[PDB]
Amino acid sequence: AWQARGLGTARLQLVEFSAFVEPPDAVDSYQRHLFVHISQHGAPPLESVDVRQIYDKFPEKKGGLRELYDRGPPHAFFLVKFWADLNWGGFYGVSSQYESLEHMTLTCSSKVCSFGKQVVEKVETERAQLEDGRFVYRLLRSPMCEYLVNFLHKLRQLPERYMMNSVLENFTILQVVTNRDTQELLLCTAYVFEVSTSERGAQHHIYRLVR
Ligand SMILES: COc1ncc(NS(C)(=O)=O)cc1/C=C/C1CCC(F)(F)CC1
Repeated sequence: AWQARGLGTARLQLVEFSAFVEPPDAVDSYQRHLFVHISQHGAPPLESVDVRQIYDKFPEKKGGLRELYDRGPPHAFFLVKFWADLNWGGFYGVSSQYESLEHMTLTCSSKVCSFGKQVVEKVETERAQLEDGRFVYRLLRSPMCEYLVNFLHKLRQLPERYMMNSVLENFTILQVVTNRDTQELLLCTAYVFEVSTSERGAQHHIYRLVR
């Protein structure tokens, strides 16, 4: 009844997320490869995962999942399982878009963790743009962190897909979107990763985090 049908809340919905690479010859004939992609441009509730199970994948720390979930609100917390498409230097980019009925200034933080420990963090702020009665937040074509571009190139070298999955078992990303002015948390997404078989493109499965 009040359980989410997609990644978002009544205050802020994810519209699209993609991590991609455009090869150098895309100026001649445009193409882009999506490593991972969520599009939310009716349905039953999303499935749920108990947040305690994924606590180990994420560090106990200030700004960590356990502390954040305790501060709430619980309904803003999601877990995304990605099967990444690693079958493809070029431009490596990330694009995010959100919507709301409120006019807000968002702070979006992406925390990359390896073996639970935070390795890199990217923090951006985006002001709303009023369009057709609703407010849109566009963080498009952001350059991917060089740590992740380097990690992707090493990962694609591995000779077996199961070795890629072994490495990715210890690799997570935590995305926190907060109201810049109030500091209240609007959306928190935990990401876990596997490699898709070489024949299948990227897919995802979204869960509500409950406790
Ligand atoms: C949720 O993902 C992301 N969120 C945010 C960013 N932002 S950032 C730190 O500024 O780069 C990057 C990613 C990259 C995802 C990659 C990870 C490695 C992969 F699994 F092999 C393919 C997908």
